[PDB]
Amino acid sequence: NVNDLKQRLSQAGQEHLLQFWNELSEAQQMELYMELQAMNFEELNSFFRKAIGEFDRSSHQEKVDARMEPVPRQVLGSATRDQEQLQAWESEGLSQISQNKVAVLLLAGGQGTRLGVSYPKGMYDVGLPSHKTLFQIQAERILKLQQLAEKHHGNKCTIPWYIMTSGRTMESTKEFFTKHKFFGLKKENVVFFQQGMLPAMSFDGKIILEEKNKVSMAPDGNGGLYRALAAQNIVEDMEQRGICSIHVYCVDNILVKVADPRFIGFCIQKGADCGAKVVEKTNPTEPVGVVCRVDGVYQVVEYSEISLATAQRRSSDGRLLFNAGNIANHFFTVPFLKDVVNVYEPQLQHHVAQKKIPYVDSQGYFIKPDKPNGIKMEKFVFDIFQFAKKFVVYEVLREDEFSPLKNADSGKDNPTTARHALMSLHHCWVLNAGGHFIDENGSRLPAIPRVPIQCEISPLISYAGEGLEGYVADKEFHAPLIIDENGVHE
Amino acid sequence: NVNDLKQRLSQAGQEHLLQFWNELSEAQQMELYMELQAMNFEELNSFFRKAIGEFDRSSHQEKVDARMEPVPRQVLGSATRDQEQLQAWESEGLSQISQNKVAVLLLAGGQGTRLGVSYPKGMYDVGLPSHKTLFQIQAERILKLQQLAEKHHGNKCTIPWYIMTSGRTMESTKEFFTKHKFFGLKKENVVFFQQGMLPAMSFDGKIILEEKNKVSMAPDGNGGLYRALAAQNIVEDMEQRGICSIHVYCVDNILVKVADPRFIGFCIQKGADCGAKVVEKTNPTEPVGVVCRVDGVYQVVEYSEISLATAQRRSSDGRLLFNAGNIANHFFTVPFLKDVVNVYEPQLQHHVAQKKIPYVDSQGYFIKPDKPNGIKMEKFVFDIFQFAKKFVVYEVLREDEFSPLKNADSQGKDNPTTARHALMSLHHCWVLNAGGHFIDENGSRLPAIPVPIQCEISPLISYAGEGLEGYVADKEFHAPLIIDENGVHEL
Ligand SMILES: [Cl-]
Ligand SMILES: [Cl-]
Ligand SMILES: [Cl-]
Ligand SMILES: [Cl-]
Ligand SMILES: [Cl-]
Repeated sequence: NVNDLKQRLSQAGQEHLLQFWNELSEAQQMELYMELQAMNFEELNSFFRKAIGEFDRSSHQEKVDARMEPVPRQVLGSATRDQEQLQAWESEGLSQISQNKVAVLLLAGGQGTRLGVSYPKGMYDVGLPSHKTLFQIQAERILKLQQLAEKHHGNKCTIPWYIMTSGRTMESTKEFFTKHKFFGLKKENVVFFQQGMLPAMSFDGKIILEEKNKVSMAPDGNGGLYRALAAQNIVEDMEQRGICSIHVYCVDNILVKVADPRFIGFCIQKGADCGAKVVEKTNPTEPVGVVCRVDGVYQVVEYSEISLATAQRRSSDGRLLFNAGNIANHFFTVPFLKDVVNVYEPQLQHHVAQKKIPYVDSQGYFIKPDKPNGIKMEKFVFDIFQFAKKFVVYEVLREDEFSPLKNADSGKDNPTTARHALMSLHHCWVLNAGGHFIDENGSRLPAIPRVPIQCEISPLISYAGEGLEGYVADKEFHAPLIIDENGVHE
Repeated sequence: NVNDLKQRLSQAGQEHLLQFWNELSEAQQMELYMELQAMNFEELNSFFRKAIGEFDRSSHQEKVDARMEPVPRQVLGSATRDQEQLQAWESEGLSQISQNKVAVLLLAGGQGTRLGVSYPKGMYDVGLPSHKTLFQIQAERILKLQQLAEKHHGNKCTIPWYIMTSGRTMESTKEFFTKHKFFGLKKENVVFFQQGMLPAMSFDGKIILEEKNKVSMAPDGNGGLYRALAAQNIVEDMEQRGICSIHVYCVDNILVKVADPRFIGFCIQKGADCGAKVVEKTNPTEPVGVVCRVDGVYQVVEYSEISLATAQRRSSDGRLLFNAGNIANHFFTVPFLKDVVNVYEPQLQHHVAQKKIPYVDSQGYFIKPDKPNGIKMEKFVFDIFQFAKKFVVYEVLREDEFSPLKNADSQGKDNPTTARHALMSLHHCWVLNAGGHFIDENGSRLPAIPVPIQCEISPLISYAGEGLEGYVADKEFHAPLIIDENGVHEL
């Protein structure tokens, strides 16, 4: 077993991964053996070879800035500037769901490390009055739409829920889901699968040991999505369920319209093989990727790749030229997703960033470098746009659809902001449905008072502000106001 | 003299302000008598009459949402959508400055109560590397323009600084300015004056006693600006200084472009007598009043007065219909302002608002009520757009021009970290746009968009991002980074 690993490491020029073999406890060494026997060394060498020949190849080419073109008018639909077309699209979305032809695919992360937390993000509770986690909010949205679809089409239906997770976080996410009785969905319609990993490598392409017996690993990027789908036969599953369309999104957006039937409807009606939802970027320095065309191909340019000039460029109308802010919310046809998984994905190389990788040295001290000593390779989910034959963009309102949980409260994209955004939305819903909020003396608060008016509507009651006139129309409320399966509460 | 008041308060139905007289230390009597003798009763009832013949009157009228139309495109200028125009407006601005035809008019408030401090906002150190106060940052923008305007027209020139402040904060602000030798400016060119004040009223227009010997007093709002100018002849002082244009602005915005020549230039070119700078409101629930017309009359509708429906209305272009977010930044002709002060402001009545006024009960006790018991009367700066013969509106970018200091440093917007970041980010950009570059510990350059990259440039060096090429073009820096009268420094 070990002289077959040896042979393979040698073939790959990675002999040094057993540097410390003769210093390990039998248990430590058949813990490291496991890790290595899993990896494919021939392939990783290829990945590295091809990826370096770009981080030093297109590195003698034009800065992306000059190759960049804005989204064409002809391609984008707008939640705002396309009125009561929304209706037609909503209906098309619910018809699709109704016929069991839609599924959601969730990029759950791994651990809430940036968050300061050991549990995966989305078991995070941002301190909503209901204190539901992101998982639960999202489950309830799936479930709400299976109710609203049955209401408008009379047929009982399901959105199967594919959830991708890091290998650390699987059994826990499963246990969390099992403990909560899948929040009312059926175990059968929740499918957990695991992201792959890539090792950190030296500039010279030597795989790096984090410890005498751990190789320095990290996820392969959001774009590891596709390789993971193949590995776990996720597509065969979707086909045998008879699924046509996948909504793809990330766990961290608390406002996320899971399986948004407007988006799905849009994309279905326009026969798109691929759509990306976006919010309008209005501040040049906003840390957000822009959807755009590079050398004529659709993709996202990350926010840390653009010149301040590019960012500050303004179209005729006063807006930013590159204003299609990417929120990691996508539509895929199954057929197009299947060709990306079985054909177009391998047809890619990895993105390469220089990283300061901590490693164990010859003498066994854990060093922490102060210049970068190696690279991480990542694939991005939005890299496949280039293969869409008919790609669309759908512009939504930030405050209705996007407020991500990225940081701890130590200034933006944190629990306070996420929470404030969901409560402001739901506040507005009540006003939009005829409701009013009222202070202790019972005189009514203005719609824009100024702490923040606390409001929370279970998704089971309203997916996106519908279904509330019965609860709130011409009634006044003292916040905190909650609306759930047992009605309103003050 | 003490008997006059009895009759004076009798002849206004305010006799109850001596309610506790017989109980007071006669030191407490001097105190109250002093407070009371200097007031114009009759005027205060008259205000309360004319201000209540309207908080009742509009009562039985259409809501403000049905009488609101946007600013017409013909009136609106824009830093984004209008280009070589900007260099043109700029140089007109400078020339006006350079012929000494320009003053500024600062609304400092009173104490930074909302901010959790006993001093006015002008003195707030948002915690920049230079630890400069707002007052300083502003003063030094007045100096820089003087220098810039002179390099561009020959003549040396001044931009007088009329500072309005609360009666409390006056002598603290003079002490502060003196402590700092007027930040570089001459003391002859800083002219301070005091905001007046109004007492709280019961719903019956009876003046309210906060304690046995204290009338419950408040500021008369920004709009007292006008009355405040008349009292201390501030108009004549400008007329005889030979000033034509006034840039009027409030103190709490760290990015404010004091006497901005672009905005002045626009207003002069368009021949406006009145101008409001504004920034694009894009989020319906942003608490920022909007400039617009109500019954075809120009004014500001405050964010607290509109329905959500109005806030969420949208023009064909996908933008908010009412997107002219008002940043308390205006341009006045003196003639106009002269007329506003002497003639038009007295024509107005006061805005009325129920409040919970701490008052003293006849059973001695000092009560802070839970229900609102009386009213504040106020006036606003923007109440007088309607009298302008030519109103104009100038849109600018938020990130360059507007970041206000409103709340104490929570984990919350519009506060010290916010303000601090906005100025840093702005200057960080100023550097990149002048060919500068930024560098980690190891020396590889870091992206235009990455704590935040700390960068502070003295108004002395650069007002709005000009003159940096001298210091930063094709050059690579390591932050924190200060550029300063005495060179660049990597701190
Ligand atoms: Cl192998
Ligand atoms: Cl839990
Ligand atoms: Cl809160
Ligand atoms: Cl009610
Ligand atoms: Cl009198």
